[PDB]
Amino acid sequence: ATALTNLVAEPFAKLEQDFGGSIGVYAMDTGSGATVSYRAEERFPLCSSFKGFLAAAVLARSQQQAGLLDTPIRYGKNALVPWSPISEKYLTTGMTVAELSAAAVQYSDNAAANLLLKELGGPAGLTAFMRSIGDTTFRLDRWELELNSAIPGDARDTSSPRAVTESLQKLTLGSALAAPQRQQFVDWLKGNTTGNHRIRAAVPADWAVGDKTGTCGVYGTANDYAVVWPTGRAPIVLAVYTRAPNKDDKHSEAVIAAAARLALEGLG
Ligand SMILES: [Cl-]
Repeated sequence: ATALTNLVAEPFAKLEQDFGGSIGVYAMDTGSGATVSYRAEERFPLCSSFKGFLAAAVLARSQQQAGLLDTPIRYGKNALVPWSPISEKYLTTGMTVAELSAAAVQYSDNAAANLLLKELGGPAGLTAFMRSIGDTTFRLDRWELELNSAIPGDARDTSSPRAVTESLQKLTLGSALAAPQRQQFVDWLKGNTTGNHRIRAAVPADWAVGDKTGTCGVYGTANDYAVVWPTGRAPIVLAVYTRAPNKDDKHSEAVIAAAARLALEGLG
């Protein structure tokens, strides 16, 4: 007999009542194949969380373009937008593709992400990479900062928790990328600095976690996805996304962490 998904769902529903919005969750245990799924196929805005997949797409390109990662991109002030703490620091010099990738992943640097999008042929180039690995859900249409608008009903710049988790599994654990590139993505995710109050807050400190966060700043819309390696066990991949119906609904990192905890604990 299969899981009683209504019982697995109940505490997510309770969480979203106090939150005042919708929570989307997908978690997969790569050892047992067990899953937890709650609104897992609903669309939620990506916000900054596209930057993880961006770095993977850049790593894919590097497989066919030797020394791409160590190539400096030297930019003018038009590259710059707010929430770009690393790229602003190197305006007078430039940054390598690898430095930009690390910055986008680990500091959620906006301008760095736009610079790397340009390398891939824009938002459509990243979406095309995601289609190449069998993600039919992911769509990035716009650039920083417009992609954060998170307007209710807009499908642009969204994915689902399930598609996010599936794609993350393929890229970090599966062989979608070559081994050095796969390990480079995992290392960038593991060094994220912005996720300490989200999925990481739900995971014992001694277990390795790599993650990427998103915070649109409107419509209670924020997220995190991660790979989690419990010591001596098969890794877990999971995604937690929120949204809410009013522009001024607050996002909550506490809700994200609680949803992560519920998801991780529900896995068979
Ligand atoms: Cl310029």
